[PDB]
Amino acid sequence: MLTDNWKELAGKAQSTFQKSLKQAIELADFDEGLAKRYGALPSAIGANVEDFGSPAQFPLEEYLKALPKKVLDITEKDPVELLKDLKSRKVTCVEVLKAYTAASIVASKLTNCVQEFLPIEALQYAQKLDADYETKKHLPLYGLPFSIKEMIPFVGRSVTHGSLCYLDRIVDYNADIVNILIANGAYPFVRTTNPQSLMMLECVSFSHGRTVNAYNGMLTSGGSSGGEGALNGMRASPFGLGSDIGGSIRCPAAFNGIYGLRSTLGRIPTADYFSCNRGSESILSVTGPLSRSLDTVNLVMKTVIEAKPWLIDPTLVPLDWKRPENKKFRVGIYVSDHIVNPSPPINRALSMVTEKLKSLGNFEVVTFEPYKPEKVTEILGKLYFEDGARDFRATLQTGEPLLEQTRWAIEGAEDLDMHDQWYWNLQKQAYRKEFLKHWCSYTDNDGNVLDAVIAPVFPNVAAKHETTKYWTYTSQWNLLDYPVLAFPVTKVDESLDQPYKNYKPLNDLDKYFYEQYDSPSSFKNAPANLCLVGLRFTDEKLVEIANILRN
Amino acid sequence: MLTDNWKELAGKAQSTFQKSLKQAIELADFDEGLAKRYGALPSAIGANVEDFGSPAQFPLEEYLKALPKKVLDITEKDPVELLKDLKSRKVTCVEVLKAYTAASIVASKLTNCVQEFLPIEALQYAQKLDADYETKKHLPLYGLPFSIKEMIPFVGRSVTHGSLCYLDRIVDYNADIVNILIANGAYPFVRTTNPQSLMMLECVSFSHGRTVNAYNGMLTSGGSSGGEGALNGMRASPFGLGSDIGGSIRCPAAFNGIYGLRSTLGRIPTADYFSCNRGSESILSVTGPLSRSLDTVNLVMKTVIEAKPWLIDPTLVPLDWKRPENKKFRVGIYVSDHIVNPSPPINRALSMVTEKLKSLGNFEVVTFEPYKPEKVTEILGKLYFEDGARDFRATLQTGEPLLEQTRWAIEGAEDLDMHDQWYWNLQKQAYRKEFLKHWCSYTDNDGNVLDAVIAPVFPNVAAKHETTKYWTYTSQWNLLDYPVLAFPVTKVDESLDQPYKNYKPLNDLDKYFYEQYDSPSSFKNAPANLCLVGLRFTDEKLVEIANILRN
Amino acid sequence: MLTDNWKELAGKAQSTFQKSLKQAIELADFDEGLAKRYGALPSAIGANVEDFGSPAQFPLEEYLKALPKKVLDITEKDPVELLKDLKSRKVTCVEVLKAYTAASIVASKLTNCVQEFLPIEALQYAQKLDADYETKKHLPLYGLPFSIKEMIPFVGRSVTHGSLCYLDRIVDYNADIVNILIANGAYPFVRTTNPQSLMMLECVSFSHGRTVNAYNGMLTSGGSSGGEGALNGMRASPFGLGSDIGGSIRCPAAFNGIYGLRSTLGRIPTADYFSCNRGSESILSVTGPLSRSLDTVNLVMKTVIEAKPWLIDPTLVPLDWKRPENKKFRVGIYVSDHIVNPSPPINRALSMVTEKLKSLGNFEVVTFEPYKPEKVTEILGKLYFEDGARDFRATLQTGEPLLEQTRWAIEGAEDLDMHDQWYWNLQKQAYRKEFLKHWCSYTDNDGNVLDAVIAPVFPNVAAKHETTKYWTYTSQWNLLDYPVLAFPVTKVDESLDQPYKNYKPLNDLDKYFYEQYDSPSSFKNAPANLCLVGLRFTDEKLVEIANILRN
Repeated sequence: MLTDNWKELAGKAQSTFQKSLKQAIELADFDEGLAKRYGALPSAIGANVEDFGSPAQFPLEEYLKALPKKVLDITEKDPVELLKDLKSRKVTCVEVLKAYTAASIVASKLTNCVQEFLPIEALQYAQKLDADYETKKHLPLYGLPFSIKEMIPFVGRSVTHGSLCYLDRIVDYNADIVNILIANGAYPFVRTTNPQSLMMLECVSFSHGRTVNAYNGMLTSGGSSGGEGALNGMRASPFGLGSDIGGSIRCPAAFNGIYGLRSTLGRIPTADYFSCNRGSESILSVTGPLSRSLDTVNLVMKTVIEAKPWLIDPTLVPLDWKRPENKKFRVGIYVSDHIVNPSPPINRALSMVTEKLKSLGNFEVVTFEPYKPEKVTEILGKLYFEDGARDFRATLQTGEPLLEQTRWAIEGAEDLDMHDQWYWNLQKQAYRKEFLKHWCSYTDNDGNVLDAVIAPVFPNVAAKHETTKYWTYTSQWNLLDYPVLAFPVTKVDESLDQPYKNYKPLNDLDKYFYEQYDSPSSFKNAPANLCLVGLRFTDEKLVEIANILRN
Repeated sequence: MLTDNWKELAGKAQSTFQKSLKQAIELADFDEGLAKRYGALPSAIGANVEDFGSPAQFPLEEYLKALPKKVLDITEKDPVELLKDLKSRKVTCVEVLKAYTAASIVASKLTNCVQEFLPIEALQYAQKLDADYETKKHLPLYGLPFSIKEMIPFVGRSVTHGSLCYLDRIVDYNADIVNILIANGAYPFVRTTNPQSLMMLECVSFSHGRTVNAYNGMLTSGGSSGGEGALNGMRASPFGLGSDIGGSIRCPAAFNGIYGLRSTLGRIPTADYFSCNRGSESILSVTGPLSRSLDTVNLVMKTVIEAKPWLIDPTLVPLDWKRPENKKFRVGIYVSDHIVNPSPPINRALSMVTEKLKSLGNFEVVTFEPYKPEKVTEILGKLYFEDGARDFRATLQTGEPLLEQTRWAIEGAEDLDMHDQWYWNLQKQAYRKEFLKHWCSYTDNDGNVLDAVIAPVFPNVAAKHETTKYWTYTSQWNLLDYPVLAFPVTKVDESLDQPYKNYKPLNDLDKYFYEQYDSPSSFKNAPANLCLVGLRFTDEKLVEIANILRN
Repeated sequence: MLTDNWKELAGKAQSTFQKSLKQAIELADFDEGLAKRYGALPSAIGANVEDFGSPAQFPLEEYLKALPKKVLDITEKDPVELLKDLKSRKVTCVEVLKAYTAASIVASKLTNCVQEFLPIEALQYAQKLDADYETKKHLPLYGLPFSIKEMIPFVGRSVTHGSLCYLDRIVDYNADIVNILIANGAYPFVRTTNPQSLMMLECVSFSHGRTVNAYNGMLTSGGSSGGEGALNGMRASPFGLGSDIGGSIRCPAAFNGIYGLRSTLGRIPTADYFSCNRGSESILSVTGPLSRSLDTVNLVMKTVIEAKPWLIDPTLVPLDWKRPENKKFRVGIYVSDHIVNPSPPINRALSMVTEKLKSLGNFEVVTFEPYKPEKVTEILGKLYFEDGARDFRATLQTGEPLLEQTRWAIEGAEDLDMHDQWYWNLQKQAYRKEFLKHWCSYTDNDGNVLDAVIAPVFPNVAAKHETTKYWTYTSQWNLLDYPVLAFPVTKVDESLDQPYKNYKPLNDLDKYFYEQYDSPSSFKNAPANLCLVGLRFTDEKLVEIANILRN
């Protein structure tokens, strides 16, 4: 939309961020002790969007030291438990806002996960929620703030998905899901960072700089909901909303050791979000919550769906959010797609989770083999950027440089003729039908279908910057639209996770990822997450199994 | 067309200049201090066109001392940055005009680089531009003045390319490129000097006298766009338009340490310029910008091409100005053609950029060998003046003396019969075809072409007067019509640039140039430039590699 | 050059043709039924090059009657569809070669369109193309033979452009375009006839005799690519390559009711062709395909340009072959230049095409007026033979008689002095600039330029022999270098196409063409074609509009 030079535009983005940082600090009202410790933290924010600063080695450790007990006693509490305190009035909505704003400011400096604070509207929401305590205490999310990806429309803000050229695209409306959540007592208080084009499993843009992992400042936060994964990994938000078209919810959640649900397409409204390729329907993104807390993921889903969003967004199905009553479960373990093998830490998590399910009497556990995973890259290679990336490249008329990760996503993109899209839509629907038959081949003689599959989210824990060159472990489930929940398992252990010796790589790309894992020390304290995969609209089964895996 | 005695005609030429110098001083509105110090500067303008004055030893040092900060704060600023100030109304178009007009006056005296000022029309252009500021600040070159070679038509002016006999050849139109630049917010404010016949790599004519270098007043400015090289080396213009048929843009830029682009024929409109041999098409001139600012060179090219000039000049190709997305570069180093070796200052500059490119991982650097460079002189010896120089020699009917350098250019000129021209056109096209295959012989096994070659512009730094006895280092690429960008590297260093020891010359012409380089002290502080050569229509690759060489 | 008697040389040419005809018949391997019917066909080949035989009244009918279904099932199939059969292996490359070879033999006897068959090398090309099926099946033109005008160099052959004196001018290389097409799976199998001097819109030479129209054997095939027009009008070749400096591609294509593209100079390589006036550059010829199938013309253009021929021929521009994205079109109708009015069949074709474009919603249709069409003859009269035809006239030292049509082209030719050439080059470039201004004057209030103009190719359908005394309807676009696509519209209708009564001629030449059109019965079954004219490098717009006109 704009064609001004990008250097001035990056300035305006920093100014928007900096003015809101100032107001957030005013709202949080640091005492002398905290202002000092905050002042002395290593910053992942630079002086300009090309300077990535010098992040802390363990940002979460620095966060926990810097913040006072009066803040952590609120932000470390499970949000569902915190909702009880807001209901009983042991804490006010404004007190909760002040605590989480303070938390998000510290996370911002350590991780660079916030694009814009919302302290003016956040105080207005919380004050009137306190005033209306008697009439709104009954609401399911009363008083809870939350974070929203920058791509999500909020009144009076630019919606850019990281592209400087869209800084004048101001909306006078919130996204449907935001209004629904506000109708249930919640309110957004921060907008989190997202990268250029949205098509990278990291979080670098010329609107914000570089976002880093909450557990190890040398590794990426993931992407595209990198700010959300980072902010919620620091427990600096009760929950956040991201988007997921190639792993952009589950990859951040897995990299930062939290929960993230890629919900089934058609359950919760996402279409009013902004991205590149608006109007492209061949492969659709979905939304879903990210949070440290499984119970909060479930409650956000239960809250939005029980508000009947199909009466606002007609793409949605009136399928209730219902806990499954299953007493026995059949579960598959996806150890590898046999194209890129997982690194030792991911491999150990698969074994840990296997043994835990086997130790419970009511789980049958089988190996789950891949089905033509190479076809995922082939089909998505044509449908992700079906206009030959013309729409994205038009954003670079400002002179905004092309990031290395963005290049991988648009390299080889064809401008499809109608018949070319038809050919690949048929390939897409054929693969979906073939894969379903594959899944059903695991049904037993009594007719019990596989309830879920446990798989990696990525061939490794949080990647080194500019190394997320393999998507299939998440994008497999975007091509199929299966609901997928990332969940925590373990952390890198330097004794247990030494590199495999006498490894023979499967191909050049497997060689690259093997060499990427030089030693566990390069990924010290990085969470090793997995994910639960289900058939379309079995989202709740994934929540119920994840519940058992953490107890 | 005019046959009056040349001494009278030289008079009117001086008077046209002198009246415009006044009018320029009146618009510039100097302060007694400058207006005084200006009076006391050493002049390169004599009492008549055969008196070459006593130029300053370092005109740029004198230029920087003489002008006020109120002027230098504008003229020293990079024009793209100044366009920001011009856009934001931090500076008015008339304000910029007054500053650069003042700069050009000081440069006019110090280097003898101005042929005729345009102060009336420049104020006329600039005043309506500070008015509709709100309507045209969107234009890509809003408010920026520029210089034009005298050969470039401007309304109400004589177009002479330095020949006194054409002083009554008045045009009622601008050049196409001038109108396009005006349509994009720019305007010409000064006409720069050009020499007799246009076929010398210096700048001496009987319309202006002798033009000298901005960095060392004892050496030539270069030519034929010598005024443009001098004015822009003295930093007295944002950019200018020159012409290049034998090096006539790159030699001024290289001699004066700035940027100069010989653009590929058919990209930018030039045919309506005036020269000798009008209608000669066997070897065609092109135009292109000279500036100390690479970004300003790039912006002018982009500006003119995006105006779709092929809709006015049908000689042009509709090829967009597109920055390359290349991630790796293969670059050749042209150390010598082994006919005339470069002097130490040029030889060290080649080492500087060779080692700089080798230190970057994404550049592969190979040595580039010549291909029959002797054939350049042979073919161009027949096609430069294909009428036996009859058209030029007729300009001297006024009694205008034949200059020594012009003598070299017209020696041996044949009046070709049609069959002789056909023979040499075939020699020209075969050489072009043979040379292309030579270039493609450097492609690597994976099929990556050579992106550019780095070569000298001249066997030496800025030449002594009447010593430009070798053209091939520029004219080679006029025969081939390859785009070439002259760019800065270093300046003469008296410790490092001593003469070669116990040297063995390659031939009599090589002996001449070795003896011309008696000591670095004769060329004190002279810029040592190099150039980037590309295949036809790859101009933009040249800009990008030059950007990397400067960081 | 040779100086032997021309009668002896004509013998040597006839022998070369006859020896290849014998080899062609052996390759095609006629059964006795076809050999009989072939033997009894009326021949347009005489006993010697001055005996023009007794052509069939309707050669195409005789061709379709004579050949078996086993051949026509291949040669009548659209070549792009035939490429599918070659790719899927429903037919072999050798099978396709045999069919088209047989077709060309029948075409050769009926129309006299073949100068030399290439059955030895063609079988070698087709056999190894079958052997390499697995590695070369992907090539865009895999297995397709094609025809080349004799002027196009092929390994081991003389290249004469019809002049007997050049029978010893043997080349050991193919033309660049031939090698590019071979690299893309195609191969030449036959060389087509070309007339004396190449500056004739008919096809008579002392190397082959006379070439006649595919639809009416009393009329000319056209020229200079007459063999190509006849051969591809008979559908005895998938496509062919000709040359066009005065209409020499479009006139054969229009006279024989097929497609023919005069492509913009600098897109596809032609300079290595042989003609008269080698080294003359004032007006340059171009090449381009002739074919029954618009899809085949488009695919040939697309194939050669996507091979990046500017890396072998440096006169070419790196401009992609791109489908135009315009959905709306502005098109002018050029009904007459008001010097020679078209005959009734051409005027009916203009009305038909006008009515069809007006009936489609996305076309705006305007009248297109001429701009100084008399200036076309004046300039081309000086620049076509700028040596006073000395180079051509020297070819007749063998005593080869001067043909009547050749006489017209060389009458009045001046041996230009260099200043005369310069004067007319300026006349040429000024006319080009003026005409662009004329074209742009038709841009509408909204700024939408004219996309194309629809015009005649000739003042009549296929002319009677020795009557092509007006060139402007095609040569206008050679002076301007505009791309022009000839396309079919209708055939002569004896009821609709009676001569105009009370016609008042515009001049003596218009009177000649009026009396030339005595009755439609004199032109039975003659195709009435038109052409689409575009600005330089808008070739693809012409293909797209012709696509709409045939749907």
